[PDB]
Amino acid sequence: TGRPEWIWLALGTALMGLGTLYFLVKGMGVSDPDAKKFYAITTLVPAIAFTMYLSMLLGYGLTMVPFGGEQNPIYWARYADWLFTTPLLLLDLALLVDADQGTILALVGADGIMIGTGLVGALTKVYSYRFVWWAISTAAMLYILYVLFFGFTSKAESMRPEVASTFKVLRNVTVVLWSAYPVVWLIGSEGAGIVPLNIETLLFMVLDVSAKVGFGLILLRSRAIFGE
Amino acid sequence: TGRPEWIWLALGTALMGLGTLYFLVKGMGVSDPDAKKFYAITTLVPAIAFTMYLSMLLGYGLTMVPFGGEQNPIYWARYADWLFTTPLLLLDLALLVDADQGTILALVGADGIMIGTGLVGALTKVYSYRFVWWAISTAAMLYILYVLFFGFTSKAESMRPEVASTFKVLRNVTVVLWSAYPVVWLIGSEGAGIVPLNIETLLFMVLDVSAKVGFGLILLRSRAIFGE
Amino acid sequence: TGRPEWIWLALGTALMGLGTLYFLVKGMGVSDPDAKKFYAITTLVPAIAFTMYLSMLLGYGLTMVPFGGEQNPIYWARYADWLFTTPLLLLDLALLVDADQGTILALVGADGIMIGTGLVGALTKVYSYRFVWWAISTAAMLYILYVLFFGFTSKAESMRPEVASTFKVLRNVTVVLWSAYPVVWLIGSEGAGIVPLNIETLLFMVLDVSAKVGFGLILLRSRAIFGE
Ligand SMILES: *C/C=C(C)/C=C/C=C(C)/C=C/C1=C(C)CCCC1(C)C
Ligand SMILES: *C/C=C(C)/C=C/C=C(C)/C=C/C1=C(C)CCCC1(C)C
Ligand SMILES: *C/C=C(C)/C=C/C=C(C)/C=C/C1=C(C)CCCC1(C)C
Repeated sequence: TGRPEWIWLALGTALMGLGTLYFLVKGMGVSDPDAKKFYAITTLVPAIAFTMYLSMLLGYGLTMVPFGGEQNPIYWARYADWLFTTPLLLLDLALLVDADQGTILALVGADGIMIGTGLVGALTKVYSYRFVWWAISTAAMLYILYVLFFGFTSKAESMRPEVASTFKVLRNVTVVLWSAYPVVWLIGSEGAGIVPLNIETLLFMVLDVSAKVGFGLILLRSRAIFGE
Repeated sequence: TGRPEWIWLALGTALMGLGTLYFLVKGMGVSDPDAKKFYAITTLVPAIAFTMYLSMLLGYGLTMVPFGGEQNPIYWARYADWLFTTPLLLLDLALLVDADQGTILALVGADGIMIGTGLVGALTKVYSYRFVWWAISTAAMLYILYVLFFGFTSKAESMRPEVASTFKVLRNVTVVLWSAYPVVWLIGSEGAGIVPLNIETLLFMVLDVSAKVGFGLILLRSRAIFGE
Repeated sequence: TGRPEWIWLALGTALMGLGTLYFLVKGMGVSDPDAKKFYAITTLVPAIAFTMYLSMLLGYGLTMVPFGGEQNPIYWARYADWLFTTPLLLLDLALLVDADQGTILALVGADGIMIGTGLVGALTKVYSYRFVWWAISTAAMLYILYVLFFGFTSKAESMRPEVASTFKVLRNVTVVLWSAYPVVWLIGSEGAGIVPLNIETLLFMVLDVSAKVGFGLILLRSRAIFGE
């Protein structure tokens, strides 16, 4: 519970905060309208995560959930974070390939379902039911990955070269990191409990920083964000 | 409470899920940009309701509220559903007639107030106060219906013929079904308690499926969704 | 707690309700597309506050939070209000100067952090931690004010004259009123408790009505809202 994993929470807080400041300073030197959208979106991601990681570190974003026959510590603050940061990350990818509003809404909607059902599962009191919510959230995740490959990948190409390769790299990064979350949830304290909360927190911290700060570094350092 | 009405909840879950899959498959054959927006919006509606109906069926979206001198079972998951699905349904209607952003914001805002105040009323502990919230939510609903008739109906016409007639039918469907919700709430467990929760659940299930799946069928089967 | 301050809550409810109705009637005489956006945004602000002030008056939006060694009455309904009304007010300012989407997202995001962290601080059980959240929220507020002066003020000018002067006055009004909120929070029941809840409620009521109704009056009475 709220002790062993404090170091990963403090490290996560520090890393999200440092990334936010870096992106903020880096973006000061920005005039291009479109480059500005990418900077605004990308800087807000770590900023939000920073606040939620801090809430977990201080103990606010933690709650106890009874199930399986025990009082299980559940960090609900993660979902509040993801509810806002995941769609923003998807927005960066969509803006990059200039997706139509229809596909953007589909991605944002699918993302809301993924995080929402993930939260319902995290707080469910009936053990077996938790995995039903996990499956539904996982289906929503696969839909998103499908759109990113069969509804996006085919358009980045019909666009500028630099946009295509940058999108391809960010797309690959997203697919790899995002797919790891359901696995961590399944084996950790929220699911089967095969991995202790301490290790679970460490895993999510590494994934989060990479999916947010790592992702932002790649994106904000490319020329694909400027109007040619 | 959480037993007799299980069948309507299970039927609702199954019907929302089947509708979502149908719209998903049907939309695979879709290239037109605008047709895509209508499919994305319309498919997300049943998808969300599906998750909330399931949460109620499993018991997660149910809570007890003390008032009138009793512990009353209240399915709060309904509001979480409506908070997202009603504005999306309004968006389908607005896109159909190509409404201006000003009117869209007014409808979305009025809708948020309607659902939000409806939720406050559902959880209020002072019996008489529950109806004050019901009245305010009902006023917000009338505003929406007013805009749909005196701010929308007059524009669908100044547009394409097929757009006008389809909008007219969906407009009529909406007015009829939506107006029934406040009545059901008033006579059911949330309000006067003249109708038992069992029958109340049945009523909302029929209304929901019709307002979502029924509505989607009419819309997604018309040529009004394509750019001529 | 829920008694002495009832008059300020009732006065606030009445004033927000009267403002909403006034803006609603005033806006009936509106055809211009852009003028419509300003009316829709501006009327929704008092409408939302009206509902939240009423929830506080009736006792629904009030909760007890343990900290410092006492059971402290906290009106959480304020944050639900601000979560929606502050970004809408920022939207009025942004539309006025025709800001780019990038800056709009930055303002909305910064605003969400400001209100969200303010709420976390309001509900935090560890006294000293409450001020950590206050500081973070205050930093987010300063960012918003910075953008309004160094990212907005310089564009209203490169626009129409009437737009510039109206924006300047609304900008000034916002800076003055918004800066007062963190001060009131710090000295009131949410923070140091130097000022009693009764006086705290009075202060927020005066600020809210001015920042919403006062603000709306200035904006909706100017010609800057019309397309020349
Ligand atoms: C900054 C945070 C990021 C990029 C988070 C991504 C999170 C996910 C892809 C989470 C997915 C989940 C499932 C697919 C099912 C089980 C529950 C979740 C929410 C952990
Ligand atoms: C998919 C769901 C739909 C179309 C739901 C519509 C719901 C309403 C129009 C609800 C209205 C209510 C009132 C007018 C006042 C009493 C409380 C509500 C929320 C039941
Ligand atoms: C209609 C309401 C308005 C314009 C509200 C404005 C509120 C603020 C600028 C609140 C700011 C706060 C901080 C800067 C830190 C402490 C907590 C808050 C939320 C009171």
